[PDB]
Amino acid sequence: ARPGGIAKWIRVLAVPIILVWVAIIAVLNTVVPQLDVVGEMRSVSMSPDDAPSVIAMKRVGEVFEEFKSNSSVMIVLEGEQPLGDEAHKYYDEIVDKLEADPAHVEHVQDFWGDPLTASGAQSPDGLASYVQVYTRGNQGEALANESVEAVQDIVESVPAPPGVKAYVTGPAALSADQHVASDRSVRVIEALTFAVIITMLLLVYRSIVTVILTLVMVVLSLSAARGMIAFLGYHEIIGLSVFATNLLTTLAIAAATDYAIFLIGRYQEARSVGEDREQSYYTMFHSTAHVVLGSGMTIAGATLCLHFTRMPYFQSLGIPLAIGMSVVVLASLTMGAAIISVASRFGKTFEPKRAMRTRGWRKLGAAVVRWPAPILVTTIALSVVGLLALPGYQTNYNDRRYLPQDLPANTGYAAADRHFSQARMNPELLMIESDHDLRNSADFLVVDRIAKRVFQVPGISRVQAITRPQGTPISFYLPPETFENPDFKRGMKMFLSPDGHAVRFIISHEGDPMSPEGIKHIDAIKQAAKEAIKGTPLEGSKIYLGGTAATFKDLQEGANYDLIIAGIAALCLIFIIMLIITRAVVASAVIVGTVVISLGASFGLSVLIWQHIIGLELHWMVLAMAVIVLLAVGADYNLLLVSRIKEEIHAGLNTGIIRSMGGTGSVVTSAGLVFAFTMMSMAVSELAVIAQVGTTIGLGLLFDTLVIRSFMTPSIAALMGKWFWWPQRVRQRP
Repeated sequence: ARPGGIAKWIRVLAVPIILVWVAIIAVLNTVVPQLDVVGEMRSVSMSPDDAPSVIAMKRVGEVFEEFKSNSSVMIVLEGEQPLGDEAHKYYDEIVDKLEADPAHVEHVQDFWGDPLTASGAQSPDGLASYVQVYTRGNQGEALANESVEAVQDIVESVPAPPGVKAYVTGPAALSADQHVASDRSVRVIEALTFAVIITMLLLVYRSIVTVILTLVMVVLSLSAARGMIAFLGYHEIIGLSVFATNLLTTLAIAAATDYAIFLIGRYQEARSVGEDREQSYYTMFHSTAHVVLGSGMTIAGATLCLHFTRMPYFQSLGIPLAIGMSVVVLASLTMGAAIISVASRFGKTFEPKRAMRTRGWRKLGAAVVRWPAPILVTTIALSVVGLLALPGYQTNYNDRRYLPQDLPANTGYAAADRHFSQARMNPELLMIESDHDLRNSADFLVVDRIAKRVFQVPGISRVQAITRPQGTPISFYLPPETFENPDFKRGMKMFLSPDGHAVRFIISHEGDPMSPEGIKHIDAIKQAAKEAIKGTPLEGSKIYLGGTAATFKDLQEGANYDLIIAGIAALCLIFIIMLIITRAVVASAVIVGTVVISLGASFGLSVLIWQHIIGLELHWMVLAMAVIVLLAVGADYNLLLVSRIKEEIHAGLNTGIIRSMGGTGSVVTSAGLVFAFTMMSMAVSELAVIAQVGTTIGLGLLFDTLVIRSFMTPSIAALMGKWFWWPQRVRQRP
């Protein structure tokens, strides 16, 4: 703990460091609009540009020369009276104003305006109708969001008939309203988070000056991280998703508070022993700076490991989170060290106010070292009972239930569900692109065969084709005289390619295409079409199938494998960081394995609460987003405890554990409580996925703070003895 190294440089350059950090924070906050504005502008596609569903939909748009993007929303009309006179008119002005805005609307698939296909766009009771309009964008980008906003504005501009109401729904509408749901509760999230942290810092320190300075450090670090992320995103360097902003804000605040708590706790412990301010600061730095740096590097690397998946949301989550956490770590180490150094020499600023809680934690350490075998067994049992949630763990792929029901997309879905069957606003599009003109009598037998065979597939409730213009059935033969009928000419134009080389089918699911059963439906439809076109003068045609079910098939087929690989990479990277810091293989393995064990209890608590008490099943992204943060932060707490043990080995393996636990008990307890409660502060989010992720991470941090670091790791250390620090040389005796 001799004065020297980076600590002395920071202490002597404290004021310049603070001024430089403040200046760059101001620059990054005054040269770019804001993080929320950038995230709205730089929203990422919900699906990769090379996904089979995206390619199929763009190919359908290109062949038919209608659209070129991958965004579409459904406009549904709901009237108290049956849709009749003046309702068709209202629909007509709506579609006319839609086709007069090429900047947002690419094509309007007008089925209800055509008497041939009018019955196919109406509900059986006749009280509702819908039209699919194709907008510009890729269903998740910003451009798609302004497209949906423009469509809603156009719909609301037209005066409605006395009893007819129009809604704008669809998966693109749901994605667009995700952003507006976030940017109405993100402020509530940050306000509640700051209130919680202020209260808990007041409880921990009982000092107003210390709390104010901790808030200053946290606010400056958060502003630096958010400014860096906004600067990167605004320059189209990184992509930002809706979840990225919320997780970045909460994680930055919580991690900054944790680093401040670590530094201040070490400084105040050094002061309580009876060391002057300079030696106290030097001891704090030499004991906690590497721990904080490694703790932040673990979070940064763990979040970075998400970039290696194929899901665009997870890449948009990965790099920005890593950059934000790294900026938080620098603005914690350098800024907090400088601020502590400056403020210590201004009276009783950071001086401890109440007491230190060694005696209780020393008694707990004595209990742990006395019975290391009976303990760690209770902890393994408490961590594995969460696996009882596997027989019954249900995941939900539909984002409809994870958004407030008052959003325009949810309202439109609710209105459609009153009159139409389930998932009629999410149709599948099947295109079979041939190599010859299909507008002859022979090929319509094949087309009708395809329509009939796809309809006969279980889980398919409606197939709309040229031979079934209304989606319902009317040995087949069309006389050539039908080809000159103008009604049939319009039908072929609306269902066949302009050159006649492609045929289009609209397919509606019996159930929800969100589920993996809807994923099996895609393969069933493709196989049925391939067998239908078998042994006919149409073989070799390229089958394109696109829609919601195909999109989520492309998302989910490799998602589980990608997430497993990402988690394994995160574990490996955290283990490498622990190995670099502690220089002990066994200690690093224990640190990274205890959190893996506690993942069971975290998962059990989350699947219990959300799936049973609340009733809302866990979103299929929640575990993926939560496991990374859990592994990072639990390993960080274990790192702090293990490093403190390492500093105390010279007194003995058992006395070292006892003294280290006594030293770090209250500090790590406060840090873990702050992190967990900041994480669960997302419970007020209007994005139920965000709330689920936050509550899961908070419950996991509460569990491991109360169990793992307290009893499991110390008991493992006591059991291992000299082998805990392997292959490090161990004194092994006082």
